[PDB]
Amino acid sequence: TRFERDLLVELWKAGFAAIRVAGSGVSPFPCPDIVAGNGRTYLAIEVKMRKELPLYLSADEVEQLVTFARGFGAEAYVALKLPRKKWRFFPVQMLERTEKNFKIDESVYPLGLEIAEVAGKFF
Amino acid sequence: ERDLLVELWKAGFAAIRVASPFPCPDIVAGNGRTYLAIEVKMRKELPLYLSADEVEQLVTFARGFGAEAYVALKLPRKKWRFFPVQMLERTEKNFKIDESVYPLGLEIAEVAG
Ligand SMILES: [Cl-]
Ligand SMILES: [Cl-]
Repeated sequence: TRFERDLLVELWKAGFAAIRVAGSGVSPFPCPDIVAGNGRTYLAIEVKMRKELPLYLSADEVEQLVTFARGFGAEAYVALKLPRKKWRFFPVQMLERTEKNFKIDESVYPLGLEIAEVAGKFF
Repeated sequence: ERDLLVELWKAGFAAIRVASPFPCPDIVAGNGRTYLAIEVKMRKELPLYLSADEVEQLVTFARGFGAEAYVALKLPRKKWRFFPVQMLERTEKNFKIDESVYPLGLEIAEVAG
């Protein structure tokens, strides 16, 4: 949750108004960790910090994120922070489907976007 | 405010409560077409007073996010009512929803469509 706050700062710096979601996992409704918007692009973000790859994500967590994004009208992203690395943003298409769940390993991580690119995608 | 979340989802909005250095509303909602940034108030009776800072912060967030800024007000025995900021009565240094403003309030159905 310390890390969710750091990402908020980076999002605001990149031109997004962003909020952390109160009780993401503690609620009945699909929930991301952060929701952000800049008037054109809207983001539903699951926020993860790991000491090393790979990041594993359950099918359920990704399904929930995608369902929320569809209902809200936002793009679904996983934001992953590793030590000594800037935040990297993975559209859900970029997640590897494997063993009935999802993963970001060494073959996927380098393709993750920096926050500036997420904004520019619209154009 | 959790009752409000349920009302928003029932009306077809995906809505979250907001958990600070930056401007932020109480609830943000969207249905793909309309996005809402909502300050949530529950009161026993009118008027409701809102500070200029609170309304300014709500409008700034709404402008930055790409949402419509609303105050949602719940009174006992009444359905939730939604007020765009331009509905608010401007007093000397504050904003207000009194008996004359309250009738203008939208119900959730109208906000969506
Ligand atoms: Cl984490
Ligand atoms: Cl990097």
